Amino acid sequence: EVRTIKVFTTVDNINLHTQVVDMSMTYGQQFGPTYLDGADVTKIKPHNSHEGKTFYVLPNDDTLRVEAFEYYHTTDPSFLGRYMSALNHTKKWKYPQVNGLTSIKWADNNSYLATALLTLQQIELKFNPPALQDAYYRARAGEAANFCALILAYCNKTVGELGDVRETMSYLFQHANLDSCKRVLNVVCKTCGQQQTTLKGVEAVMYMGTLSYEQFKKGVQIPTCGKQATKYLVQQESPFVMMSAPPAQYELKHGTFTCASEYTGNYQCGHYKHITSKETLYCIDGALLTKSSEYKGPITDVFYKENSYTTTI
Ligand SMILES: Cc1ccc(N2CCN(C)CC2)cc1C(=O)NC1(c2ccc3c4c(cccc24)CC3)CC1
Ligand SMILES: [Zn+2]
Ligand SMILES: [Zn+2]
Repeated sequence: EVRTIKVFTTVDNINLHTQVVDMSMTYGQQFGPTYLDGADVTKIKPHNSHEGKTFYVLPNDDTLRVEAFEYYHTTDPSFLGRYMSALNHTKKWKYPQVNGLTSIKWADNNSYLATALLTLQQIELKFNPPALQDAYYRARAGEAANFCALILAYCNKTVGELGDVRETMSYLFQHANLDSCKRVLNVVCKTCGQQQTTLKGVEAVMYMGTLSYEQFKKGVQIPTCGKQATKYLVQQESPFVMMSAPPAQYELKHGTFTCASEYTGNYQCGHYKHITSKETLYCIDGALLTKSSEYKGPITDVFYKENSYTTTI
C-alpha cells in the first residue's frame, strides 16, 4: 500500500534527475509544482504508466536554478509555469509544411506567431538561449510546439491573445546574437547641420516609420531642430533589416524584398498574413497558400536581406 515508481525530473529536458516517488502522495507534495508534457500534475497522484517518464519541476535548489538560467537566460521565477501552460496548448496546434516552410494552422489568435515563425525561417539569426536554439531547430524540422510556447513565455503573452509581430521580433532579437550589427545614420537640416548617429544590436536592424528600404537610403522627413529634417542611411552592416510602419496600402514587387507582414483589421484585434518572395509572390495565411504575380495590400512590416551597404550621397 506504499508502492513507488522511478521517474525523471528536469528543468531543461537536457539534465535529467532520477527520483523515486511515493504513489501515495501527489507530485506537488513531493516536488512542488510539477508538469508532464505541459499538463499540470501537481495535484495528481502517480500512475503506473508514469514510470520512466520525465517531469518538469520548478527550480527549488541552487543546482536547479543554475541549470534553468543557463538554458533559458532568465531568472524569472514564473517563466517555467507560463512556458508549460503555453506548451499545454501549442502541442495541440498543427504545424503544416506550406511552401517549404513550417507554418501553423490558425487557432487561438496565433496568426502573428505563424508570421513570426515563417519570417524566422527566411533570415539569418542565431539565438543565445539554448532553449531557443534547440526549439528553433525542432521548429525548422516541422514540430514547432516548444518554440511557439517559448515565444509566449519570453513575451509574457498567453494563449489566445493576439500579439504584435514587430514587438515579438523585437523581444526575440533581444535574445539573438546581433553584436556585429551596425547602422550609421545622418540627419541634415537646411538651417542646422549634419548630425551623425551610430546604432548597434537590435536597434541597428529595426525601424518604425517607412516600409521601403530605398526610401530610407534616399531619405525621409522627420522633426526640435528647425522644422522637418531629413534622415538617411549612411551605412548598414547586418544580415537583414526590418522596416515597419502602421498598416497602410502598399505594393510589393517580386525580387525587391524577402518577406512581409500583411495586417487587416483594427489595432490589436485584426489578422496577420505573411507574404514571401520566392519565384513568385506567395501569401501564406496559416495553413492556407495562395499565389500571385503581384500584390497590393495593407502591409506593416517588410524584411530585406542585406550584408553591407554604403551610401553614395
Ligand atoms: C495586433 C496587435 C497586438 C498587440 C499590440 N500591442 C501590444 C503592446 N504594445 C505596447 C502596444 C500594442 C498591437 C497590435 C497591432 O495591431 N499592431 C499593428 C498596428 C495596427 C494598427 C494600427 C497601428 C498603429 C500604430 C502602430 C501599430 C499598429 C496605428 C493603427 C498591426 C501592426
Ligand atoms: Zn534643424
Ligand atoms: Zn546575408
